[PDB]
Amino acid sequence: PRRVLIAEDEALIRMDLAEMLREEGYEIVGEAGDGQEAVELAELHKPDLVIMDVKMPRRDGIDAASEIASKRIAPIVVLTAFSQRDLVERARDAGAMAYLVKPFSISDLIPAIELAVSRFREITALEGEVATLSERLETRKLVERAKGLLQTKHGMTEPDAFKWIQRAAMDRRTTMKRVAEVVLETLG
Repeated sequence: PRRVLIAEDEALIRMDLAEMLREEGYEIVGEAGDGQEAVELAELHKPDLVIMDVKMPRRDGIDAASEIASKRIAPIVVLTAFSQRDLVERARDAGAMAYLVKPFSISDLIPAIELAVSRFREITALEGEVATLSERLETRKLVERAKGLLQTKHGMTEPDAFKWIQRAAMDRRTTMKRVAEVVLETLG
């Protein structure tokens, strides 16, 4: 991604987030102060990346994030106090998102973007490569299990684990499903 929508009601966090992003080569293409505007802007203008607070006026960050996630249009990072992180973990049934605990610096933000992007690539790949929804729902579960095994048994980060699956499937000229099934067979 390069083009970012930010949604944050606290002016200082918003300004600091914007500056962080600019310094690391992003362009800020939209700024919202509430969840309703965040949804409207994202759906109208299709940014590359959305970063939104979990708590926001009008439409809560989580509800907005779920809606945007459901449309499969962009990776989403949801900013949260440590104690509120479970709100995001619950919401991932809707699609690809990652939380980022506040307060945060760029060294925290960059890995959170990497994670949100990886998850978005996974949902995008599942939507495209798996024919039917009933298959897709179970293929998502399978790929998540295979990722887990690569993380725990081979020490990979979550994004590197999914990248491994995609690169294996591409190079071996097969599917994510088959690669994931073989990971389960081997490491499970």
